[PDB]
Formats: sequence, C-alpha cells, structure tokens
Amino acid sequence: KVFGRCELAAAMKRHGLDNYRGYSLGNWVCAAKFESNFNTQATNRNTDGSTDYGILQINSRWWCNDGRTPGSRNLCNIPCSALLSSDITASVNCAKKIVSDGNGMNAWVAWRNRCKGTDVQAWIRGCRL
Ligand SMILES: CN(C)CCCN1CCN(Cc2cccc(C(=O)O)n2)CCN(Cc2cccc(C(=O)O)n2)CC1
Ligand SMILES: [Cl-]
Ligand SMILES: [Cl-]
Ligand SMILES: [Cl-]
Ligand SMILES: [Cl-]
Ligand SMILES: [Cl-]
Ligand SMILES: [Cl-]
Ligand code: NA
Ligand SMILES: [Tb+3]
Repeated sequence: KVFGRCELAAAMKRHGLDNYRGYSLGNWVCAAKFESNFNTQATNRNTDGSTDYGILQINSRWWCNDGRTPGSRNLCNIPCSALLSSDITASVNCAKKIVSDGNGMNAWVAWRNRCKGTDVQAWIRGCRL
C-alpha cells in the first residue's frame, strides 16, 4: 500500500505514535516519507547484508527475522515480511520498541538527516486529525 500523507498520519495516530517517546506526529510522517515514500512494501538491502523493511524501513540486523541476516536478532519477535503489510500495526509496534532504545529517532538515519531540526509539523498540515 502507498499511503497518502494524511492517511498515514491518521493511522499512526490511531496506533499511538503521536508524541510517543516525545516525538510529535510530524516526525513520524517525515521519517516514513524519506524512508519508504509512504510505501508499505518498500525493501532495501544494506551493505552489511541486512535488509530494511516497510513504511519505516525496520532493519533485520536487530528487529525482525528474515532468515538471511546471520548473527542478527529478532527483538520485535516478528517475520520481517509482517512489516510489509498494508496494515501498519506491526511496523508501529516495532517502531515503538526501536525509538525506546537509547538513541531515540536517530536510529532512522533518514529522520536524522532529513527531518530532525526541520519544521516537521508541515507534514501534518491540512490533515483532519
Ligand atoms: C546504533 N545501533 C545500530 C543501534 C542498535 C541499538 N542496540 C545495540 C545493542 N543493544 C544494547 C545496547 C548497547 C549499547 C548501546 C545501546 C543503544 O544505544 O541502544 N544498546 C542491544 C539491545 N537492543 C534493544 C534494547 C532493548 C532493551 C534495552 C536496550 C538498551 O538498553 O540498549 N536495548 C538494541 C540494539
Ligand atoms: Cl507527500
Ligand atoms: Cl537471520
Ligand atoms: Cl532476538
Ligand atoms: Cl493501518
Ligand atoms: Cl529522545
Ligand atoms: Cl508535528
Ligand atoms: Na534478524
Ligand atoms: Tb540498545
């Protein structure tokens, strides 16, 4: 599924991401834009052999199992394919675990380089939330 911007905002809000660990909703929408372009089916292979999955490009090195990342963990206890569904529940629950780790949203390199410090509220402007 390719979400619309306000569609994704509404879904993230309903699953409790707005203000989660102090990160306003626009931070999460911005992260999703530059991680996946709002595409739940996005996948990208990393240099180390791990793969990033879904709307928030969650990495198999730590968070999900894809059977092809030797030595990795599965801390969200989920197949990585579950992060590609049109229903973002699994991605949101896993994201909550990720952002609760010591580094906050810096875990998402695209958030750090493209969202952090910018006017992230723009990403929810005009949305009926
Ligand atoms: C930059 N890296 C690519 C991020 C990877 C972060 N983790 C690295 C090792 N991590 C341990 C660790 C050691 C020292 C620093 C950090 C950190 O900055 O989080 N984490 C294992 C635990 N896993 C989840 C978890 C669950 C509960 C508590 C904690 C925690 O207290 O850190 N962590 C997170 C993976
Ligand atoms: Cl957009
Ligand atoms: Cl694996
Ligand atoms: Cl594990
Ligand atoms: Cl959904
Ligand atoms: Cl933080
Ligand atoms: Cl915001
Ligand atoms: Na893994
Ligand atoms: Tb950690």
